[PDB]
Amino acid sequence: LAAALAQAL
Repeated sequence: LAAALAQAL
């Protein structure tokens, strides 16, 4: 999940 969101950065 972290990665899935972190892609924004």
